[PDB]
Formats: sequence, C-alpha cells, structure tokens
Amino acid sequence: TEVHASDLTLDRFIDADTLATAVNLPGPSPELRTVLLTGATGFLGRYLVLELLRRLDVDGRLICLVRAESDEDARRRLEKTFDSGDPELLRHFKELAADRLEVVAGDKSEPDLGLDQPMWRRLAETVDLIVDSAAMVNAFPYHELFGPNVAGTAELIRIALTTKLKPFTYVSTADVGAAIEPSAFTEDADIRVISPTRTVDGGWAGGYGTSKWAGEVLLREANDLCALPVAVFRCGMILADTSYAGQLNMSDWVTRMVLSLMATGIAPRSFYEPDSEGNRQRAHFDGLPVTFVAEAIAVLGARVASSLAGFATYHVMNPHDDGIGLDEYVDWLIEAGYPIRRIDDFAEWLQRFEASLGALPDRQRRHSVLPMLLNSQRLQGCSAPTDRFRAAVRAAKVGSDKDNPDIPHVSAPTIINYVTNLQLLGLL
Repeated sequence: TEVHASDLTLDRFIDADTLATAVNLPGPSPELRTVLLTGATGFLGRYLVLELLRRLDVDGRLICLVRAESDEDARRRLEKTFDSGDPELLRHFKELAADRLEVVAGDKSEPDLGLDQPMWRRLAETVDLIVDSAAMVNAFPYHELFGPNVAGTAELIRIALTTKLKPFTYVSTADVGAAIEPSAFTEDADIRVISPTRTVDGGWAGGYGTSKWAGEVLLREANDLCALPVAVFRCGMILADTSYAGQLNMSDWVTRMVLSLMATGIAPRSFYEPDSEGNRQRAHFDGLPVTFVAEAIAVLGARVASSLAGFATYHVMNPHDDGIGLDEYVDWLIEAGYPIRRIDDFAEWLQRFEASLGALPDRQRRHSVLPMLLNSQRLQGCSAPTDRFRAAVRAAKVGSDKDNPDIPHVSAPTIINYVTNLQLLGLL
C-alpha cells in the first residue's frame, strides 16, 4: 500500500491546543543544559551517550529514555551496555555519566513516551535538545512497523512543541534516497517535494528507508508550522572501530560479510566488475567509523541549541575518491595473516561461497551473509552529495585532527578490528 507525505500532518498526531500554543512559543534557549536521547542502548546510541556527555558542562544533564519495566531496570540495561569486556569503555562511561546521567523507563511510541505525567512535564519544561537515535542502524532484518514508528516521532515532536521549542536531532539514513533520482537527492531538498510517496507491505511494516522518511516528513511539518529547529543526519554504513573493543553492529552487512569471509576462508579476486583487460577497478566503499558519526551528530546537532535557526539535513557519509573499497578490505585481512584466500572467477567463488556457508555451524550460518540470499559482480561516495556535512565537519572542527578536520578514510585497523571483535564474541 501507498503512504503519502501529505498525510503525515501534525494535526493527525498532536492536539490542536499544543499546535496553536507552539506558533507563539519562545524560540529555543541558546543554552545546552539538558539533553533527551532515545536509543541509547543501540550501536550508534551508546556512542552518542559518550559524545553528548562530553559536550555537556558540569551543570549538564543527559536523560536517556530506555525500554524497561522500571527506571532501575532501564538504568541497569544501559549500565550493561558499557560493561562489555572493555574496562576503558566502562571507565569513560562512569566518569562522563557521574551525576549527569538520568535513565528513565519508557517507550517512544507509547503516548507520553510511556512516562508519568510529572516526568513528562519536567522533560517538556527542561529539555534543551532532543536526539532521536535509530535503535537499529543498517540492520538486514529491518522490519519496522510504520504505525509505532511514526507515532514515536510524533510523540517526540510533541514534547519538542509543548512548553518551549526544542531543537530536534534526527538520525536518518542514506536509504531514504533509494528510489529517488540521484540529482534530486540532496541535503538542501525538502523531503516532501522529492519523495511525496512511499509503500509498505501488507502488515503495515516498512523498510529502513521508509521508516526514516516518515520521520523526516513529520519534522519538516514541525518546521513549517512552528519553526522547530531541526537537524537531520542521513547516515550511510556505520563501521565498528578501535576506540573500544567488543562493540559490534552484528546485523549489518559488513559485520556479516567479515564473519562470512573469515569462517569460509574464501574471497573473490574482485567484488566489482573487472575492466576490459580483466583487471581490478578503482572502487570506494561508503563507511564511517561510529566514533566519528556519533561525534559529528553530537557536535552538529548540539550547536543548533548556539541558536541556529532553520531546517538542516546532513549526508553523514564517506565521499572520498580514495580507491578504498571492498577489495582493499579483503587485502587488509589477507595481509594481517588471516586464513582467507581468493578465487579468480567471481562466478566460481560465489557457488563455493554459498555452498561453504551452508556447511557452517548453526549459529555462524545464522549470523552470516547466507540468509541475505535472493547476485553478480558490483559496479565501480560520488552518488549522493556531501557538501553541507563536509563543510559543517570542517567548520565545527569535528574529529581528533583539529588543524585539518575532514571526513576520515577507512583504514586497515578498523577492518581487522571486526575479526578481533567477532572472536571475543565467540562467533569465530
């Protein structure tokens, strides 16, 4: 069935009194004291916990909405996130969280975020910035129910419109642009103009692209109606990195592939079409380390709450023409001494690869790329533009290198860290 942008109007989710008051609500406080974060337990979210606490002053407070039976159960579920076989991760967390961290039980999709009236009112009064982080990022079994998704974003927008206007940071995805003409899929575009309609299946469930799309559309509406300051971050593939050990996005294509290449021992000569002379063509994989992405999001979203007016979208992606793609990742694994070899003919590799995945133990096979079965050599970022995000990264000096700040390149230790992590997790 078809869902239209024109149908995702705020009046269908938020009461008129709230919407009317919001037009005359005082514009945001330029002071960043209290931040509300959703999805703190997620892969990206846990990194945003760390980065948002770093941005906050000694008088600052981060409030994490977490799914649980009680606040004790929520605070513990999040404590366990940073107690994952790395003592340095736990030490940074505890230090940064000390007296500045509040964790509350609740569901984004439930009315009032599943919170008591006094808590909800307190949040509406005090919150200076809302950060809406996708609990699942880049997952293969991505199957989100559209109803609860959309209702959730509307509930966050509602708290952003209630007592004072709140800057809203929304984690989105590059997949929003899957069905859109490449020239039209830009950072400046109104998502409602360039993508007026989508589809869901018969069970009202949507793919990653459609899920985030609806959120962007609703935020555009909040911007039109009420001048809500909004920052949308469309992320590409987000990579585990070496900041901490043991932090893996198990369900994404990359983690599954590294697992599949390792456990099978076999890679192809090239993942991409060879040239006329049969040789390996320059390629680029669009991946960013999670540390960078969390930092970028925390820094660029937090500065709206300075007091930057307007609707902003950023393409959080790796746009370098650096010749660093899937074949290089394989090169790095081989060079590190891992038991992986390559078959010349892509076609043979693929027949053997599929067969060999079928021979693996139950758990491995399940967390591999084998379920994703449905092709052929790839083709080669430079697809989607990154002008706004790149300028913002350089302007805000996002990253370690404060002299030449830029979007990083993927290097070998990041890839090797995938196998290291998979071993600690028992999967290899």
